[PDB]
Amino acid sequence: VIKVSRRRWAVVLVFSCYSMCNSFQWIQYGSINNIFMHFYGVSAFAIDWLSMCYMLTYIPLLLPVAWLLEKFGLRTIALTGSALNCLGAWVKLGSLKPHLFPVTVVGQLICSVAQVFILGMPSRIASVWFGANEVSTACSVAVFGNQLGIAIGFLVPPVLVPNIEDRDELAYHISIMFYIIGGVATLLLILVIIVFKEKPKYPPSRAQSLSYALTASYLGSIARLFKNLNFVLLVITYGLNAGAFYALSTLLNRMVIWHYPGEEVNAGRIGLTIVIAGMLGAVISGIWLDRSKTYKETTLVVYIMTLVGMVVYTFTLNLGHLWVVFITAGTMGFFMTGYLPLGFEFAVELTYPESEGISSGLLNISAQVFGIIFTISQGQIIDNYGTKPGNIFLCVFLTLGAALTAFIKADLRRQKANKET
Repeated sequence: VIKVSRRRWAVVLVFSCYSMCNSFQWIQYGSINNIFMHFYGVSAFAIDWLSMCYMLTYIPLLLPVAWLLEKFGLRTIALTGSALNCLGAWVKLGSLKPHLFPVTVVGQLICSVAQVFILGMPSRIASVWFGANEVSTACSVAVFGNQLGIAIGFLVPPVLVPNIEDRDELAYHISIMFYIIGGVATLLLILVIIVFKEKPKYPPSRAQSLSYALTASYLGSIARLFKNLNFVLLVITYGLNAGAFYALSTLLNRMVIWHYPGEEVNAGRIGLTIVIAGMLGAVISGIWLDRSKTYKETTLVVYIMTLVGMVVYTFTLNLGHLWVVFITAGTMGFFMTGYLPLGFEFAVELTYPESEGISSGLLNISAQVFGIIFTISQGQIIDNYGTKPGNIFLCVFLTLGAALTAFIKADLRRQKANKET
């Protein structure tokens, strides 16, 4: 028997909250980058890697973590993700001295492991908790919560910590931040103890009801996924999109400031505009897939509009009209961020009934791999040739992704599971 449970909204609310906190810790060093250089006495190279360290950790650690999902269940993953998120925050405030930078690094690495238990989960949490209609929008809300942390992590950190020169007074203001994040993370950890069950009393969908019945080697499931040509094409195309989005967000500050001397306040606002606009895009994408369930057609059109946004952004950025960048970065951030819940849910369609922890996990690895490759490669291109070739470099790889996306078949397998009734 299929019956939706009321707890599903608390589960996503709690998960999106501690994914919000984990995303806060990702960019809390980037927002205060100028000050953290002065406090710890390190180069900007080190502080940038406190955010980049999440990318290198996801790639190797996912396959063990994605293996823990079947063996120990979903609850252990969220508990480990929230507890390490809490532990990684309490290690931070052991480092309020200029000479205690390594404690910050190991504190961030603990949060870095905590992401692997978080970022690939939205597809898995939505499947096990939500019905056939809400399954697409629930994954969007979790991505919506994750993106909210980046938005909160852009405007809150510069408020709590002023740009003061005295270390002793500076350490106090940073300490309040670590208590707030540590306090929030510990409270969210306590919530995960209570409300976050392993699975509802009844299956939420006929797709999940069939998934449990048919559910053997972990390496066998990996082998099946890479035999699927459609999934392999989706992994590459999703990586080229989400990877370019990570390359866009990380490198946008240096591109905008290059054309507009000064204007760092607006440059931070443009970076916030993508995150805020992406919040609308993520939710709209989830609701649209709920009503229409046209995963293949939506993926192609949304991904093309991502290419169009890059084409417009590349050639209008040089124009010098700063108010244009808000719309183009906002429009582009609307579609790339709306692609993330769309990519995760399209992967589940192509790879049902294999676990959503691996399918959306391998999509994330591609995003991390291309996100790293595009970050350094576009960084050298911008330094050596300027930002205009840097954006065209992203445009070319988004063009190849556009062609490959057109070759993905509409092999929606979990839709067929619900149709049988």
